[PDB]
Amino acid sequence: TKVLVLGGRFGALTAAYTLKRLVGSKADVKVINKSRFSYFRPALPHVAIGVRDVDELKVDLSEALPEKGIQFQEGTVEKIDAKSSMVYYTKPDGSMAEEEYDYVIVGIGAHLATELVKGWDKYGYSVCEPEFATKLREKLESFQGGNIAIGSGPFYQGHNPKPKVPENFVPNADSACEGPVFEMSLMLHGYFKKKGMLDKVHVTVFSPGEYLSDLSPNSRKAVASIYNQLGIKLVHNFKIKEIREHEIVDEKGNTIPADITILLPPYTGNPALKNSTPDLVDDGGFIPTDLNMVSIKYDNVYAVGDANSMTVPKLGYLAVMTGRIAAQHLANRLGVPTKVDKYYPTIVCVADNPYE
Amino acid sequence: TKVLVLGGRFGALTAAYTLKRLVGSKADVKVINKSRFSYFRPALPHVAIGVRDVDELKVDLSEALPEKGIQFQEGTVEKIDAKSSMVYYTKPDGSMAEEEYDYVIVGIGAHLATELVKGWDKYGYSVCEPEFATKLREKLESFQGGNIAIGSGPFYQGHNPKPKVPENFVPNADSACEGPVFEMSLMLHGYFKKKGMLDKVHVTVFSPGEYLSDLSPNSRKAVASIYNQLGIKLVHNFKIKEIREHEIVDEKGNTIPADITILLPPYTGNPALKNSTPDLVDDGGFIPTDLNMVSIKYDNVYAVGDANSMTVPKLGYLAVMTGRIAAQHLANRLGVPTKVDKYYPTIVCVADNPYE
Ligand SMILES: *Cc1cc2c(cc1C)nc1c(=O)[nH]c(=O)nc-1n2C[C@H](O)[C@H](O)[C@H](O)COP(=O)(O)OP(=O)(O)OC[C@H]1O[C@@H](n2cnc3c(N)ncnc32)[C@H](O)[C@@H]1O
Ligand SMILES: *Cc1cc2c(cc1C)nc1c(=O)[nH]c(=O)nc-1n2C[C@H](O)[C@H](O)[C@H](O)COP(=O)(O)OP(=O)(O)OC[C@H]1O[C@@H](n2cnc3c(N)ncnc32)[C@H](O)[C@@H]1O
Repeated sequence: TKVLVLGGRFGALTAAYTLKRLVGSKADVKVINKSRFSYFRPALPHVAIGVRDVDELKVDLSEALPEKGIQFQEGTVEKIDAKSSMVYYTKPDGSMAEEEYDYVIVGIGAHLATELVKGWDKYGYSVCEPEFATKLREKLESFQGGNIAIGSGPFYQGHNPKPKVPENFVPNADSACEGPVFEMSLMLHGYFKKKGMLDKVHVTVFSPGEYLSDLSPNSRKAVASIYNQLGIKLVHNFKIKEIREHEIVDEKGNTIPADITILLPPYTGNPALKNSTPDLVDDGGFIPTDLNMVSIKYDNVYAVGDANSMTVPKLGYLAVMTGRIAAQHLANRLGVPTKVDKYYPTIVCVADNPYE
Repeated sequence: TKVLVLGGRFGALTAAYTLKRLVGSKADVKVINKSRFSYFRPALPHVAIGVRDVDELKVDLSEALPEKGIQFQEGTVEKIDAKSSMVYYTKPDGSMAEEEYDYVIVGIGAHLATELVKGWDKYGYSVCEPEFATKLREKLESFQGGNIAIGSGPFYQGHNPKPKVPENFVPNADSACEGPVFEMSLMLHGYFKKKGMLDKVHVTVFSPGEYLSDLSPNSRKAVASIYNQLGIKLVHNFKIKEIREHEIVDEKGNTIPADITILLPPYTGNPALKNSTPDLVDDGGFIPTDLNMVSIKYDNVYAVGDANSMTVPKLGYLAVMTGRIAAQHLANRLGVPTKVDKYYPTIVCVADNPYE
């Protein structure tokens, strides 16, 4: 039995390791990732005064994986042909390979559509880009004063076909990961407060839809009250279209002053999935599955983490959860009786609570 | 300067210790508590198979306090005369005393109105009573099968006068502490599942109002979906009036089958506060204050924790937060310049998230 695991982070690594440990030699587990190394840092930076806390885990998939009985091949997936059970990918040398599988576990995540933001190239500061968070660190340090805009881009969620899960297990969100925006807004305030710059710095928070939609209206009004107290402005229904040197523009031509723009780019499906068997994916480019992580159309395709339709918000712990379930269910299929954990929707993002 | 601190738990102890450490000899800090000992266990029990995890902190206020420069007097407060700045209390020997204060910090919490529940005496199982949680442990162990009802009583929240705080800082809730209900329902399911009793045991969860009101409607529907998957019934708008041997009755005559009733009693104001200077307290029996924890009517009265109007939900960490703010603000008043922390509403209970 040959099992291909696509990607190299939360969803992929969890599924690979979990699967190999469960079935051992009953299957060949091979991982295909677009890069040799996978990095794991802290979600949000440590904006402290004169104190920079570096902390990253750097995994070499080529050495870390074989060490566990898992083969590794570096390559960029271009599409999956679910009908013939083939994965097409470009190898480092530029050559195009097409390999077949008995089972595939898709963990290549989603896509941060920075390309949908005019001026991102020249003026953007991303919170989700590796060392892009270093460029921000420096700018925030040398900042004399002015306007700061922090927020996220729209979530191009897919809707059809629908995952085969219980009702209300998948929320509809305008933003894929909004919690980090709240936390960062509070941090930026504390940082500038410690520098006696509250009067020189003006923070605006923007949301593609209603801010923190998992909360009740009162809880949302309460968050708005905190912002008001802290001197933070809130702009709802602002779908970013462009970033200029001193302002940001939405889809309707409206503007927000911003000398520094901190953006969580819009989320769209992974291009490789958009270019796969049309009926494997929904209209967003995500793979709808059942509670066992098995595609609703192809019984030998598993989707984990961000790549799966049901993971809303797009959380790393849901990635780990899904990666584990996919591996347990498959193990049972390969003749190794295993308990398959039950999937749960998150209900609410704990970062909504300021005491967190 | 004489500072009386009423009560002996989260709010009181935090304020006393914080105050004494900040002002030292600049003031006499005396604590008056209805008991000599204060116990601190874990919020929710550990219902494991064959594994009972005992873990409690037992504080002897008479020895622990003096050791920190804080005097201690055991007595049950009967009322506070804010006009004359007197605290009336009954001593253990039955005698009545009254001491004048320059400042008072009220940390006597609220009241669990079990008396409002007919049959509580003979058939109730409380989650908030010390060793009452031991009586439940045994019953749940010897349970052969049947119906279990778990939920909370209504919250008799006060509304006027209103705390002097920013808009939306105080939510209106039908339940004072509902999160523990969700967690316990999930635990009970896991416990009976491990005993292969899911078919023999039927759990119903009841709410005085909506069910986790800090969440959006979808998030609430999602929690309802989880219950449906787990075979747990949910009954909204059920304000408990009576407990019989095999069922519970609400205020409208409706019933829920229950051979075991696990209830978080209704919350009402502390009787001693209901019997105090009428204009010190709101219509619920709680003390409305500003963000510094100072009463809106008497500038030398502080309210912390559950006793304060703004603490909704009624959380121990909000008690600690308020206890600390009251102490810092007072210290400044006593000539010891101190930073006064900013109070924040909780926004959402993290227990709403099943992955928590
Ligand atoms: C951006 C962010 C995310 C976040 C967060 C804060 C920020 C700023 N805070 C979080 C938190 O507090 N708690 C939590 O649980 N999650 C939090 N998140 C989200 C987390 O980053 C994501 O949910 C998580 O990373 C999802 O993991 P998944 O494993 O599903 O996906 P991924 O990390 O994007 O990894 C993708 C892997 O696939 C490889 N890849 C991508 N495309 C290809 C192609 N074409 N071919 C081959 N491999 C591919 C990537 O290289 C990567 O290895
Ligand atoms: C019941 C409960 C509470 C709870 C929880 C789960 C359960 C089942 N889980 C929590 C959680 O996960 N996180 C959290 O932060 N809080 C949680 N809670 C709530 C917590 O129990 C309360 O919010 C907290 O106890 C509030 O503390 P506070 O100090 O404000 O009040 P208190 O603990 O009731 O203490 C009252 C003290 O005052 C004395 N007292 C009472 N009446 C008198 C009179 N008349 N005279 C003198 N002293 C009096 C009491 O003896 C006690 O010392």
